[PDB]
Amino acid sequence: PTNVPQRVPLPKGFRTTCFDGYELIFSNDNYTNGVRVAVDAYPYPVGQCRKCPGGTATMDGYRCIPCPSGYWSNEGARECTACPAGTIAKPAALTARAKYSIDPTTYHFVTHLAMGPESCKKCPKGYFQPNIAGTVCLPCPSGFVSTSGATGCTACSEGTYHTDGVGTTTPGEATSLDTTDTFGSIYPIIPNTCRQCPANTYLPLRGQAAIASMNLAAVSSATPCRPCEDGTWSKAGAAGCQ
Ligand SMILES: *[C@@H]1O[C@H](CO)[C@@H](O[C@@H]2O[C@H](CO)[C@@H](O)[C@H](O)[C@H]2NC(C)=O)[C@H](O)[C@H]1NC(C)=O
Repeated sequence: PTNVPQRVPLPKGFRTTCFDGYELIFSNDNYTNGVRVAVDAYPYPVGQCRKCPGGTATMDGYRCIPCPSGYWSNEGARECTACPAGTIAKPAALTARAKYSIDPTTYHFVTHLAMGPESCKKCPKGYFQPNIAGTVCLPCPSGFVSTSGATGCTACSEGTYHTDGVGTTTPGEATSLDTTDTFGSIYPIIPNTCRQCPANTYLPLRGQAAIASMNLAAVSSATPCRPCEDGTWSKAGAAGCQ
C-alpha cells in the first residue's frame, strides 16, 4: 500500500494526508472543505483534498473507494451505509466526461455509483430481500407469496395454490413500473397470487404452486388440486371433501 512520507518541509496548504472522507488531488487551485472556491490560487500545483463524489467512501483518504454492492453513501462519507432489508442498492449509471476540460466526477473505470439513500429500491411483488446489505431480489419460493419490499414471503393457504392472478379481484402481481422501470430487465414479473382450487377438488397441503411447463406445445401446465375421492364432494375452496 501507499507509505506516508516523512515530515519533509512543504509549502503552506500542501496537504499530504487527506481528512477522513476526502481524497488526495494535485492542483494549484484553492480547495476548502473539498470544494473549490478559487481558481489558480497557488504559484505551483499542490497536493490538496477533495470530497468523495458521493456513493464512495474512504478511511485512508488516498482513494475514494466505490461503495461495495448493496451499500450506498453520500458525499464525503467515511464508510458506506447498507441498504435496509427488503431493498436493493441500485447504482445510478454515470456519464463519462465529454471533454477533458470538464471537472471529473470519479475515475474513468467507475461507471456506476449508489449516489444517495433513494438508491435503495424496494424488491417488487413476488420477490423478497431477507437480510441487510442485500444485493439481489431473491425470487420467492414456489407456493409462497410476497408483498412489495418484503423480508420474506408467506405460503398460500390450504385451499389455495400459488399461480398468476390476472383474472382475480386483487392481482398480487407487481406492476411494470416497479419491475422494468425501477430496475432493468433483471427482475421480470413473477406470479404471486393464491387461487382457490376449483369445485370438487381439494388441496390439503400448505405450500403448493401450479406446475408450469415452458414447452406448452407438448406438455401443458397443470395445477396440484387433487381430485376428491369418489363418493365425496367438495365446494370450490378449502380441502377436506365432504
Ligand atoms: C483559499 O480560500 C480560503 C477560503 O476562502 C481562504 O481562506 C480565507 O482567508 C481569508 C484571508 O485571510 C480569511 O479572512 C477567511 O476567513 C478565510 N476563509 C476560510 C473559510 O477559512 C484562503 O485565503 C484562500 N487562499 C489560500 C492560498 O489558501
